[PDB]
Amino acid sequence: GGTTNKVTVYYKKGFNSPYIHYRPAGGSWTAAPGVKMQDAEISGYAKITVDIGSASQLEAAFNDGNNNWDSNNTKNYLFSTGTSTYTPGSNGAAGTIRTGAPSG
Repeated sequence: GGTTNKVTVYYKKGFNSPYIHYRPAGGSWTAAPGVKMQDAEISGYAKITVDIGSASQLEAAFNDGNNNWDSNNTKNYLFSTGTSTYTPGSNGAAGTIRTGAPSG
């Protein structure tokens, strides 16, 4: 079903110009690379919105665009509509997403 929802994910930059690739509940894989993280509204942050007028979960991946992919522990993660935050992490955090509107 689903009408027309959207998934907002905030990514913490970063590198230089990394690209993100996501798709609807295992449906179609947008033109790789998906889309270039859209800067947020904070300062130095990134944000992207994906519609899912039928999908309740969408997967997104992170790649520098140079054979530098950063899936997770298999392929990717499942994200739902609302507010989410994508963080690659450096410490003992291998690809993690935190729900809730981020603030700095």
